[PDB]
Amino acid sequence: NVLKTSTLIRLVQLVVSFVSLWLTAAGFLHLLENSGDPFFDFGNAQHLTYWECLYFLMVTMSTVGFGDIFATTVLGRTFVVIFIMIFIGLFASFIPEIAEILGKRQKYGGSYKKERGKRHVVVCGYITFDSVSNFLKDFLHKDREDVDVEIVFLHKGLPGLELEGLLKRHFTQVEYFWGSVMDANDLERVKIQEADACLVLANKYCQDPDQEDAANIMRVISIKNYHSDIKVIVQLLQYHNKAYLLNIPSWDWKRGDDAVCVAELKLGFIAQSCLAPGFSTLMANLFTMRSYKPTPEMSQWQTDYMRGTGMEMYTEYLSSAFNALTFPEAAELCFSKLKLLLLAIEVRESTLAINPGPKVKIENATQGFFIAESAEEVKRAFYYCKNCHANVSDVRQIKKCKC
Amino acid sequence: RQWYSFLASSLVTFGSGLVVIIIYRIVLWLCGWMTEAKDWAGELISGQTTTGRILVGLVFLLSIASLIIYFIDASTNTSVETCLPWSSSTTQQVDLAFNVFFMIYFFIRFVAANDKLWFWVELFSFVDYFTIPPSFVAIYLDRNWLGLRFLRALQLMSIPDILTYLNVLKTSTLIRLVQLVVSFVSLWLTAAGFLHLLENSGDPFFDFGNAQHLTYWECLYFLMVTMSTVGFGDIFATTVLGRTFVVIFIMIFIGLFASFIPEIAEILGKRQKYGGSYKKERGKRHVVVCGYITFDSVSNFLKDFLHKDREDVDVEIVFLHKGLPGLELEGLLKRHFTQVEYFWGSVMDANDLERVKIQEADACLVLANKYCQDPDQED
Repeated sequence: NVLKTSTLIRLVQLVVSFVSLWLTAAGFLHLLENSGDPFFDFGNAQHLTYWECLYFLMVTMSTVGFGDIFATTVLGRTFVVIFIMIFIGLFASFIPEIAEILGKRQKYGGSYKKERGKRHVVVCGYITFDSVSNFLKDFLHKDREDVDVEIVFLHKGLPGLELEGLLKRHFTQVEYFWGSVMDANDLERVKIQEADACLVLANKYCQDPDQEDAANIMRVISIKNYHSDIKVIVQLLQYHNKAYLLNIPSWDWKRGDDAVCVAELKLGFIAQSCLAPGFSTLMANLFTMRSYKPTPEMSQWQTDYMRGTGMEMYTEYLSSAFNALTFPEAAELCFSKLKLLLLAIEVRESTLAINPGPKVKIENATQGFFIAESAEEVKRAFYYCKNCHANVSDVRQIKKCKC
Repeated sequence: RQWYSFLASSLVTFGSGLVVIIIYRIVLWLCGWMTEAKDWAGELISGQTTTGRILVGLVFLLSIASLIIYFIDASTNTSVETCLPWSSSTTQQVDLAFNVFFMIYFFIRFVAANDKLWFWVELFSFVDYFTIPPSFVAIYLDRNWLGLRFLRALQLMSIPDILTYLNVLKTSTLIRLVQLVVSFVSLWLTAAGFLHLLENSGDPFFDFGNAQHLTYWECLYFLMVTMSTVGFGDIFATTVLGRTFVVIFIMIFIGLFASFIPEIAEILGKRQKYGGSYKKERGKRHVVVCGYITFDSVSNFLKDFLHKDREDVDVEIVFLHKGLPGLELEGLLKRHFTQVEYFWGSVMDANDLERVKIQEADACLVLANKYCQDPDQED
């Protein structure tokens, strides 16, 4: 049972038959030439080694034919003519076979290998050049706040040319595997236990979204069943399909699993834009990486706009200097003293509150939500001291041992 | 027979480091300052550091320089071990300098090795075990075995990545091509050195008395004459080792090539038959056509627009459409080819509007399917 699949069987059959033909034919020619032949009363022999005859049949079977070891018995010559034809005939019958058993190989087989401290996240579902691009252009954006993780796709069937071009264009970061998250063996090839999350993607233009959402749910069931505590993020098409995720035993959004719903957000942005014109873009930029790269030939309005597109959301724990302030005071200090815009806070029992009323106090070690240039720019809110640093003018030194 | 002194140095280098790695692992099985250098070496090898990238480019260029020293040595003629005293001699010690540079680089990787086992049984580690140790034997013994020094040529396999770093090649087709062509010359150059060594040596069964004094250039030619299956029989081999290497070379070339026939067919087949741009011949005017371009829709227009008289005025007629014309339209196009041009493309793309010089065409005509199954969509 050393060989298993039909391809290896055939191969071994073909290769065995080939060496069997070659070894035997060499003995036959060796006999004739070392004998001479009866027409010349065995006087016309060539004293060839069997090794020369084995070599000579390779040199002729390959159609190279150096003409170093030519035959001279009439029986040798006539055997060589038959050998040429019967080899061409046998080989021509096997050309198709060879082409098939060569062609059956998967171009995207194998397993992912975990390079110790290098992290990665898995992607599966509706993987297509467009659906990949709009994700990948953010996930592999030219800055990420200086963090790198590998991105590993698995899908069944081939990527198609445009996606293969995109894959090759990023090949140090990205990997693709033939397979499906419906199979525990593929969840093992892709080391799901050692990936830190899995992202599941869907066809926004599916001709029946109930079926696409049913298919994407199935997966989350497969992934959660294989290893309970994995982080999962799933793209649903319709709103009401979210109900089914809450039924899965090891689904927990407080723990940190999540579902993004296309119909919920797509119309929700449009709706807020009816209440406040243009707001859709304020939102769409504030939650996606953009490159602030001002140049002198830009218009004045384009430069101010871009700097505005450079803004990002971050979150941080506030300094003890914020203890028992009211929210408007914390916001005034963040804006005026730190040059940070503070939107919202985590408050205990967990809940999120945006622009809280003056009736609240900011409690110790609450997490705040900031709009800023970079995560580094926000760290001042964690460090700032009402005794030690409130006197400081230039904010680029607020991190210190005094507290 | 001085040559055994050289190849022994390669063998003991490989075997002693192998045994040390085996001891390490089995001892740790049967029972931190490194970690900075580990990752720092990994960066320099990645070439995401500009230094690491530069040094990789230099490692590659210096590998090409090493082969020139080998071809000059092969240009010296005479037997496979032949020498004169090294004292201020010729140019020799430049490849000692290159060998220690490569051994230093080999230590870097050893540091970055991950699994020492698979690092020690690596193709380029074999290249290093063969070339590095005999270089010292040569200057020490005051003698020169030509040896396996041509193996360094496998570093030509760097070219696809170097041209990716410099971004000289872009599309997947050019990538592949360059990979295939590089692998082909790497195989050809190296195989020639291997055969050259055998035949100029003779072989042990005939106590090295049966040699052929082939140049490396003859061996490089001879492998082309056999790889092409032409086989003139002018430069036939005669060592048993040469003959048996030639038999293996024939089979392994046929096997490699047969695996790549499909690939070659695909990367050949992907070319657009109707690519390119229209070039404006100054005072010659033209008008653009696009939309439902089909043999019939073309014909009934074209038979008026290119009618045998027009009141004596001539302008070129330039179609663009996505996908191929089909045979009957291609026949009509060839039948008028001095007047008419066809381009793969669409007026939905500003780059195609530029290839077709829309700013310098004097009009554009847009054509539609009269028999569309839903005219609202066609309109």
